[PDB]
Amino acid sequence: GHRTLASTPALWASIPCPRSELRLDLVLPSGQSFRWREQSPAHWSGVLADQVWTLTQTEEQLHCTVYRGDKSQASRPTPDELEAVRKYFQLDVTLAQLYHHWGSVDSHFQEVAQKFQGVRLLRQDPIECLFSFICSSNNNIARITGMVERLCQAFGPRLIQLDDVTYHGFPSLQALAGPEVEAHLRKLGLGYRARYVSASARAILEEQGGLAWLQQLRESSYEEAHKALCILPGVGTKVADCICLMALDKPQAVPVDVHMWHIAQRDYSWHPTTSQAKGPSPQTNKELGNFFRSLWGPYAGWAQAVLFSADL
Repeated sequence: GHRTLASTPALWASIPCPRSELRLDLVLPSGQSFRWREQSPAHWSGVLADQVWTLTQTEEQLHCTVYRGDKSQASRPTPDELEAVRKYFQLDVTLAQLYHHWGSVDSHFQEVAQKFQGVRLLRQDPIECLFSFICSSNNNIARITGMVERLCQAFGPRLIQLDDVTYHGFPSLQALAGPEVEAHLRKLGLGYRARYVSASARAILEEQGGLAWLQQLRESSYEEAHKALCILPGVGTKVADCICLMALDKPQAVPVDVHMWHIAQRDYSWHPTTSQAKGPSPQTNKELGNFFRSLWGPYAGWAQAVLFSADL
């Protein structure tokens, strides 16, 4: 079954990481990745790179364990595996520097940060992020979490079973580009966005030269990446910004939806001054995003994530 640090200590290895730099409970269930669950108190299990991990923390350390299945002997994560975890959590960025900057320009942020410490922005795989945000509206974390689980159960490789939980890899393009994908996703309860999952997979595979197209957007400017993503069925401005932020290494991206508007009004008394519109629209949404980029700086999307963790 699922491991705990206490039950099987020799299968865990550690990364130095103060709780000031990372709070798993404030990050993993906060609406960035949908692949994690707290199966044991303070222990988060999920898929990171088509492998199952469990993570837990002590005061100065992130402890990690990886499940290898029947082909390999059980052993602690290797140094390269642990680096993969560090990259996922972007641990080379000093969060304290960012928090100090954001609090210096934003008193509301500084207030919220006192309770919501160690909220980091994950660095997600581009396929996984794209298709997670295509497959469901992101109106409720519980809904999207369920839809993503169904998608991976449907078209993702079976990795391992732990207790009553069967973990799947994220689906491949080829899997998602099949005939019958839409219909089978609608049969599982995904509804009209099932069509976008299929069509976007086929678009990337057939028309854009495959996975490399999407991977190249990590190196491309925010402007090029956003525009490129918007060509895909099911991706408009907000999803494209989500992907840019969360998987294409554009920390400046600030996705704008009704949730962000609510925070802007509730916590900032913000009103648009460019647009004629009083409410969400393409022009006013752009304005809002540029507002927070201008306020918070080049890591504005990371600052947004702190406020989203606090709002849950």
